[PDB]
Amino acid sequence: SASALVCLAPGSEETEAVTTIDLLVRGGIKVTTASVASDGNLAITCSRGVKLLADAPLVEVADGEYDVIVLPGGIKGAECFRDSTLLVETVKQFHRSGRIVAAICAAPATVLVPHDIFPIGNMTGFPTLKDKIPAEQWLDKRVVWDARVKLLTSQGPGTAIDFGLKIIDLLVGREKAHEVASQLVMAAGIYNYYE
Amino acid sequence: SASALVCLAPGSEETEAVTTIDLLVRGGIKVTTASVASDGNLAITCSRGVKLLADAPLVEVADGEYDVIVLPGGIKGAECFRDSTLLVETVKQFHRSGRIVAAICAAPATVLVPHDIFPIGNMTGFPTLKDKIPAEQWLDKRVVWDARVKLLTSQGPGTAIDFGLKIIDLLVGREKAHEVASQLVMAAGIYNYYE
Repeated sequence: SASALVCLAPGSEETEAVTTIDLLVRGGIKVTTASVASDGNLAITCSRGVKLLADAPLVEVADGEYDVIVLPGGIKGAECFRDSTLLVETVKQFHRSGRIVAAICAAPATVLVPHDIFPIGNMTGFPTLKDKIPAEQWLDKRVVWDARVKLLTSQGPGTAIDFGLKIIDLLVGREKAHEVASQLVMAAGIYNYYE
Repeated sequence: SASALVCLAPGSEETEAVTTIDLLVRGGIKVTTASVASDGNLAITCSRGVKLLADAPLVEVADGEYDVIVLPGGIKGAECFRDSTLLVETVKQFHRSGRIVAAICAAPATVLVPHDIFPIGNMTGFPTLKDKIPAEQWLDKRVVWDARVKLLTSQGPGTAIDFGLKIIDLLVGREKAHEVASQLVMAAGIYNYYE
């Protein structure tokens, strides 16, 4: 019954987007993928050339009942998100209606900071873009959850599993996050939610 | 100047396939994705519902000049590979011609073992299918590289980074594998090709 809206744009980082979708589905979360900044076109070419077909254009699903909106990274994809008025207003509406905003890699510095969507929360993002995140908000951690503003952020392609597991934890509970983690053959170092 | 053929089928594990493609492209390797769908369809629905567009049907690219053939997992996609005469003949020709076969998760047990393509050689795969790999060949390692038979295997969605990095090491070398590893924000328990 939990559901997630995953946004995709030309140039989105395909490992970040796809790993997240896969884990959410494994956790029993219903995923809808939406194309952004493509004028309705569902075929999206990602940052390293992987071509994905989205379920719908964002304009058709932005008003749906979702529990979380996910913004993948990739520099060019995040620039498309930043420059889409519909995307920015949808993110603002998710936050004001008490839902979770989840963003990884380039998306925090490129989308959230320029639009002053989260003037107070803690956030992380891709390390070489650290200087784009106000110093008092930056944390250098694989995943950052700020419950005050319901903002989940993470750093890069190699933290996509950490990112997806924390969404599962927040929406359907720690037991399910551990169940999914136990299917993956995760690296040592990544939290598996057993404790 | 290295190149890779990545095979896709209905039910392929999308995190394994996409993470591998992404890392190979970051490493400067040319990637062609080939559909093994029996009717030649290029719009592949993966195991958790992600829709990927392959570049070409396998019959149009199987005789290409590729250094490695990559078989992603996912139990239903691997069954498709197993039951495709062209796929199996192509894997055999890659091996007989001195090239690398790389397989992850369900693909070793489902594709390579029933067809007796590697009667000698160490291999791993998804741990719940360990009993389908002859005991004298099984190792429980994240990645297994047997240079005697040029067989690269790996275990699951969570070892896809380890898998793609080793393909880079073999095709382009340790220096490029470290360069790519350094971009990812990888977890501690994945080898990073630095000493």
